[PDB]
Amino acid sequence: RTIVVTTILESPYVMYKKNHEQLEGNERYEGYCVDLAYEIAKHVRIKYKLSIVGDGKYGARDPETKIWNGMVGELVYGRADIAVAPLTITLVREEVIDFSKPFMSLGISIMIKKGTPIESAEDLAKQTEIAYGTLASGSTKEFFRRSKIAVYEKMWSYMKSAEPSVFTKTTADGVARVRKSKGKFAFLLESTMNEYIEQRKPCDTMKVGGNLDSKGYGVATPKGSALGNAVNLAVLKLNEQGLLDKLKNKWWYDKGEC
Amino acid sequence: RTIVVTTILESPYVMYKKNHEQLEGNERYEGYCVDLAYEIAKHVRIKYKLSIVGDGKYGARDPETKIWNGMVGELVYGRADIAVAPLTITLVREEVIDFSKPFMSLGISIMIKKGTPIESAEDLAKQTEIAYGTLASGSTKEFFRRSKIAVYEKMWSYMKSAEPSVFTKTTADGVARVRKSKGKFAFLLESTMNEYIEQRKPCDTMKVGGNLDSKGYGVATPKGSALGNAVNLAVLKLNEQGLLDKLKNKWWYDKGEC
Ligand SMILES: C=C(C)[C@H]1CN[C@H](C(=O)O)[C@H]1CC(=O)O
Ligand SMILES: C=C(C)[C@H]1CN[C@H](C(=O)O)[C@H]1CC(=O)O
Ligand SMILES: [Zn+2]
Ligand SMILES: [Zn+2]
Ligand SMILES: [Zn+2]
Ligand SMILES: [Zn+2]
Repeated sequence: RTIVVTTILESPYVMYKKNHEQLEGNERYEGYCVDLAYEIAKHVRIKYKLSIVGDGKYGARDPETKIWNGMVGELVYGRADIAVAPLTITLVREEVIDFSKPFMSLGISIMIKKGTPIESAEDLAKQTEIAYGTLASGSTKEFFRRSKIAVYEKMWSYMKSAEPSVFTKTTADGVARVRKSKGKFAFLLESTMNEYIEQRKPCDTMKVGGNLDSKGYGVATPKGSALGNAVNLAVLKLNEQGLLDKLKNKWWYDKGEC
Repeated sequence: RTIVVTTILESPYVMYKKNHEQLEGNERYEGYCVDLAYEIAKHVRIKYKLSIVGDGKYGARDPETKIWNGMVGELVYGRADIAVAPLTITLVREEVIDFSKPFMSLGISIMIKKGTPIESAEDLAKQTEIAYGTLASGSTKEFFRRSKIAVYEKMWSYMKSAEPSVFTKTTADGVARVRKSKGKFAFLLESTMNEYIEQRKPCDTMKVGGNLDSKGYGVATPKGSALGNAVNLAVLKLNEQGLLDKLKNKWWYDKGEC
């Protein structure tokens, strides 16, 4: 049986090769998560087909409908066998799918254009001339919506009502907005994407300060999957043999431009 | 039923309260893991008894007998329901028991007596007047035993044959040895204990340089145990509510003496 592995387009995790229309199946993708999926499949000893999540979403549960969407929905409801992506391990998700141990560690962080006079979340919260916001959905925005920490409530209260809306739909847009705002827009995103962008050629962005929390990305399987054990053990093996670190360096630093 | 929670005496995770003989049950211990276990029990609504592992070991498979010892042994042989302790998540353990997502993050690190002329693993490897070693058994030792990185092969090559033995039976042993060797002994231990010792007293040791790798502690349960799922959820919950951060500050830094 060919395992259906669901993923999502996000640099440098999963990307279309330049000639992808002249290629087929797995070959048309490249990235960190493409290499991981391959490694995982090797050690789990399985055939797999990569497939892009139909609705292009990570996974959230509808307030009223209460149905899960995205990659999480595809795992829960029988569309896919495993998800390999920058899917943040969170309580709400783990309640309905299983996550392997983290294959990558991360935290919420601040991206600014070099020269911007802010150096921490407090600096942002005590001012207004510099706008800031998160992705329009995902674990980062949820982190802010739920926080009861003084500076983060305040940042949430501000973000909610700010318009022009501070929320953007993609990482590409948050970044493009940082670069084009002449130091008037920050951008809160996962430290991993921050570090990636840092090495991208205009070299005019930078992470500032420390992370706001400590998370990880995990490989996901439907709860009770006969694959869950093998997948988790493969991730650990790949970690201990240092291959996860080599893939991070390859996609983040060897290919960096700054 | 009452749940047996196996654990081990290791500061500041599990320690005896000064007047422990005048107290009974779980009340006679304090520390980070005692707090963690309390929290996990409240949310995974269960009664529990803290049980200090009989052999005072963490968990390794005897080469000839092939029997698992220590906390891992408790779980494998069905004598404990869950293990809460500075138990490193590793592939060899995960083959036989289950781990939660990491409740703490760590790396292998160096501990010197202040004023010792070394600052990296390399500095250690390229010299001989300063002796160094690891705990007599555990994940750390294994990291060196299996490393294929030249500098670590070399350090391991040396630690194998050095005499007197450079391996210590306990953390306290390694620390007493560092303090009493006047600069001639350096201790390769987990960054977490290193950081605790440095804030402890007298105030004569420090962590130096970066970590040689990156791992975490997990709460463990018997492989395929119904309890596993809810325990892992409790850990994610405590991570998100920020209680793991609080607890770490409580036992490492709020009490700092240096
Ligand atoms: C790219 C997106 C929308 C994802 C990636 N990880 C997070 C998640 O798994 O929710 C989201 C980013 C964020 O929330 O900052
Ligand atoms: C304290 C001891 C012997 C433990 C703690 N975690 C590691 C483990 O779980 O094996 C060991 C330390 C180490 O290996 O440096
Ligand atoms: Zn491989
Ligand atoms: Zn608007
Ligand atoms: Zn609680
Ligand atoms: Zn000897």
